[PDB]
Amino acid sequence: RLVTLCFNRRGIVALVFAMVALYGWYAWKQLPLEAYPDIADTTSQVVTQVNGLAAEEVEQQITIPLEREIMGVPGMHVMRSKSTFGLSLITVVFKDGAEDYWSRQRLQERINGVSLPYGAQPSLDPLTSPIGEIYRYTLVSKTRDLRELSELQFWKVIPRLKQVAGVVDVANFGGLTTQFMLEFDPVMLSKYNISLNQITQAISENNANAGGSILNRGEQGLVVRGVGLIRNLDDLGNIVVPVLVKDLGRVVLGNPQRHGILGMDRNPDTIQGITLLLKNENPSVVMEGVHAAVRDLNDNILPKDVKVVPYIDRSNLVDATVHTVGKTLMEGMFLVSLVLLLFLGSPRAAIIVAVTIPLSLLMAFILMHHFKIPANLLSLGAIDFGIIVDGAIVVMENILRRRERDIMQSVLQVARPIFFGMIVIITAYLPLFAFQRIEYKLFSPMAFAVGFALFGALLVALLLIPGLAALVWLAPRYESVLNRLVGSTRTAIGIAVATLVGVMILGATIGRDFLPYLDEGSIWLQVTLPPGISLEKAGQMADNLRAATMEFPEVEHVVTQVGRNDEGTDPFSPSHIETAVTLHPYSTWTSGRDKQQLIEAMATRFRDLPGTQVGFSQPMIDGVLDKLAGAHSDLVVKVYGNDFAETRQVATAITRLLKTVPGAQDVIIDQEPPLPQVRIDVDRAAAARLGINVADVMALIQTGIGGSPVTQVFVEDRSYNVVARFIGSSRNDPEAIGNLTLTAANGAHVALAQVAHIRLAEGETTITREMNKRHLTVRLNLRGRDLSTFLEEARMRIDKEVPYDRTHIQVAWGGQFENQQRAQARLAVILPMVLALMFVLLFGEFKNLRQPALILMAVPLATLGGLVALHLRGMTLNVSSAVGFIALFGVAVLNAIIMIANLSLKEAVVRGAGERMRPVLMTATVAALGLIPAALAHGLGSDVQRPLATVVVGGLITATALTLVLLPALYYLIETR
Amino acid sequence: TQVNGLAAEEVEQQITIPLEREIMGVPGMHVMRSKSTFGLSLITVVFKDGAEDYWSRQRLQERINGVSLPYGAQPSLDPLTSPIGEIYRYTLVSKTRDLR
Amino acid sequence: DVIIDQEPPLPQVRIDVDRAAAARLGINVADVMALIQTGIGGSPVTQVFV
Amino acid sequence: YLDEGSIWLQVTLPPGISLEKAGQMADNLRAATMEFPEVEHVVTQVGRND
Amino acid sequence: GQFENQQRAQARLAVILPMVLALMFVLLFGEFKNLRQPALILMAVPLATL
Ligand SMILES: [Zn+2]
Ligand SMILES: [Zn+2]
Repeated sequence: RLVTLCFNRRGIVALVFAMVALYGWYAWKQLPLEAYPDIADTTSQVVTQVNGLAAEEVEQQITIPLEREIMGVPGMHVMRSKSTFGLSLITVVFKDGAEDYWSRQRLQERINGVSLPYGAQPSLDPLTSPIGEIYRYTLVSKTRDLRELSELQFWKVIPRLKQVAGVVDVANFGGLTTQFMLEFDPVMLSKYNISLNQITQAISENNANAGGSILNRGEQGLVVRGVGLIRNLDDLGNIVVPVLVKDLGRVVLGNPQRHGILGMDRNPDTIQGITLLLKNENPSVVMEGVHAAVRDLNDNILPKDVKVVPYIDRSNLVDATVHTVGKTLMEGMFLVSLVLLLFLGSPRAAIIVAVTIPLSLLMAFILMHHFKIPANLLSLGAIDFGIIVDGAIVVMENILRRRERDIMQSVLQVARPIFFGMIVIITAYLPLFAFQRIEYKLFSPMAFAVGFALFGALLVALLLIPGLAALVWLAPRYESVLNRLVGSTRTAIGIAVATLVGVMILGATIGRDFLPYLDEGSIWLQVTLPPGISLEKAGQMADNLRAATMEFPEVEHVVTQVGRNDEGTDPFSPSHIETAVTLHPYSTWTSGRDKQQLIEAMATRFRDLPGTQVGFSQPMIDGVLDKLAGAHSDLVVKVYGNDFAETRQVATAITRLLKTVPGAQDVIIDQEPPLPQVRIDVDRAAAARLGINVADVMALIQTGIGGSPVTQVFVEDRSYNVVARFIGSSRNDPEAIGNLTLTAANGAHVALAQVAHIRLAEGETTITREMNKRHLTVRLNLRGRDLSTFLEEARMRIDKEVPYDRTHIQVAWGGQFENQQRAQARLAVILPMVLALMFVLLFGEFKNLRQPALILMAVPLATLGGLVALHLRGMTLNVSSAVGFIALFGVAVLNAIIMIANLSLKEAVVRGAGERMRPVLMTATVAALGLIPAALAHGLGSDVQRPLATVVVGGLITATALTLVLLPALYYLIETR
Repeated sequence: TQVNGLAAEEVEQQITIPLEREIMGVPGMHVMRSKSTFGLSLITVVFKDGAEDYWSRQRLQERINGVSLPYGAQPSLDPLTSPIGEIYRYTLVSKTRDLR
Repeated sequence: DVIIDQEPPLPQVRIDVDRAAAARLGINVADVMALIQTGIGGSPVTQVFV
Repeated sequence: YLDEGSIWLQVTLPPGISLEKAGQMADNLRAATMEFPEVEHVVTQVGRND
Repeated sequence: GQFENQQRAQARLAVILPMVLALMFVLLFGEFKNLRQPALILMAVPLATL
């Protein structure tokens, strides 16, 4: 048909595929690439930051009435709220299909128009993915101290980076926020007869400038203005309170309560920042921009001694992924070309078949460009060109073997079975298109790239290729085993059935997981400290931990983040550390251990550390795990109910129980035990007898101890706060606070201990609520075992060996298990449906109804090697492995089609099978040896497609081993009976 | 942001600059300029090509609100329109009335 | 047509509150500011709805 | 080009001038422009809009 | 200024300008199958330019 008009097009079609190749190049160049695809489903958080409030106060008086509004939001999937000291954090994760800015507008519509009595203004966190951390930088200097570095961060580095297109915000960590401060003794306020209310209502009475509009003199108008704005620390001392504010206790620089403390190698205190890309923006480009920005800072904007340098960069992961995938695919192409050169005699011809490889890819890139399909280098890691090139094989086998005039005839003869074989392959990838969410967002471009390559393969195998112009002992041995296939149908069905039961036994018992760990270039650490710890002590424990990590030759820079960032994104207390461990290049390691083994070594090492429990993650996967269900972990056990102590008890029981089960590895109770509080309970009776308003006491507490800013000072473009605070030991303890004074209606200083009863009681550190219900969480990561097997052995012992209930407290599970199960169900729904469609496709070509049955039931022959590989290699059955089975089944049923199409009763079978031996063995060989180099372990971005490749290769070995023996025997057993 | 009587330097200092600080990270922004002067601060933002209108204005709106606002000034986005979009220019004319 | 765009700086009467003298006579800077705010240029005390 | 049916003018005056004086400047600009037989209307906007 | 558009467009066409004349070359080569001839007919472009 087209192969007729093709020959005289020899010049034209060449230019066609050439310019098309160029358009494919431009397609790739304009095709945004992703090393680590965005895993996390659409979600957003509302951050209400209340200055001084305790955890309980935040939860009850802020978080809950916010929950009442947020609860009925459109597209709501799960709504959780963590309320910690000075912070109310509401994480809302939405359903599948809700876009970002939409749901953002919805939450924004909910959280506005609320009350929030403390002046708390709820706000949505930056719009970014949990994988959004790209440039993590620390600005360093060998002279300048922390405060100067902090100023440089705030007023130089932050805005400059924030200008970068693609960057939503840059989160600030550590450092010192500078404020103008007044340090004075209450004995002095009792000395000069001044109330604590008066001094603050004074210092903040006047800070301002005033426009006086326009004053007319002659024909020239003059703007009337005036300046009362305090420009410095000295201007503060002169506020009237002839007693000066400076004659009153000293006026100096200071900082508010530190929300977080950061450290790096041998550096207990420093400052860093975290660049957040905006949502769906391609990381590498935004990284080019931020690279330009950073170098613009270091070379130009920042002082000579201060230089911003990153401890974490996404472009590095990108480059490592690029190198690994590049080397892999290059090796694949080389092996295909090599084996092609080995089977096919003529080298030039082998090249003619070889040019099918780059062209069909360039065919696909044009489509992926116009369909806006991104290129995930990890999923595109498995292609192997043992599918795409098969179409070029069967014709080349057809032509050449037919020769040793008009080639279009035999090309036409082989045109029908290969085209339907092509459709069979592309329809076999239907279940990949079927599944949704994470696994889709991961594997999607592979299925499209292959399918579009299949269409591009036919374009090469027809409009180009035909228009281009030890086996000796393998032959009779094959005739010998086909000769053994005569009759013996009982022993033959013995073999077939034994193989079926084989994959049954081997398949039924095996590990069932979700994803193969998706290695990154670092390690994230979740550390929990003792309850009620000061920032200083937390920083010291962080120092010791960080120093214990640096002991390892594999680590490079250990960054420890104590508490939470100044932005309010993380609901972390001072009792919590997040440690970023950046490993050296894997080749530089002088210790033999693999990353997992290093993980175990670090774990066992940290077990010898005082007051520290360390869970293990990687930064991005940690983010998406956090967004997934309850916490940062592979799995969680949630204990519901409104009683904190009760849920605490049961959660301790389950916490201790999970440590018994082999699968579970890192087990923590999550929310820290309650911390010591000094509780001031105002007695209104005594307040009535002494004539004291509660507002006075509350103000004394907030401004006296806390130092909530009284006014705001403006200096140049910069601004700071101004705070009047009791000095040092003024409050060291309950007794001192009791002896503090405030005014009265009768004009006499009264100690608050005469009115407000001061006691000591512990209270919850962080209150977590899932869907308007209070609960606690047991965080657990599992390592060294299977997920499904672990929930098999555990999850029973929880419902058996753990006594609970009476009043409320019901348990529950969460983490990646629910995700894996959803994917499993979604796969098993579309799985039988595609079997039926491929059953009609097989019924279309042969139209005997026997061949569809036989060929479609040739699949378990392929399943064998898929299972023996995953068992022998020690791998696990998962999404990637499942995909492996998909592709494997595709090439298996294709090879069955090709074999049977060409298939003296049993002699017809022997000769018929013999004729088709070469292209079957060849296509099998190239398809296996295609994904063989992708089974090479070492690399970054290396393991996604590794199990895919394993299943494909092993499965293909056994599929081909069986199909050249069992298949024609079964054929002979049916068609002759 | 229109605040009457306030001088130029104070308009830049206490109004324009913080508003700019909260605006800057705005999604898909091309160039932001600001002119600060007696009576008001005008912050103009042009967006990278291919940006929807109500989208952009929703972003700007999502930024400017919830800020300092010393003098009671209330930042508000100018009417959605185009430089070529003033289609009618009229005058009120009467012999028998006055400007009030 | 070539100009400097933004015009040269205008004359202004600058009222700078002296902190020391404000301490000596006991005056809040707020009093003075609001004096040149409400008193001189003027600020609306309230709104009348007819 | 791409001319419309009109001519627009960007005018800068002495710095910090009174709005009344600038009003008079506008008046002289209009009066001087109207001397052209080709112009039907000359509209001056001094200051800004509301 | 306005040149921001100019330098954007001047390069813009310059990217796709040879691209279409290379595509036109493909077409002309398609029907005639000659090499010299579509080159000669492609030489008609500067003739009109004058
Ligand atoms: Zn985080
Ligand atoms: Zn910010």
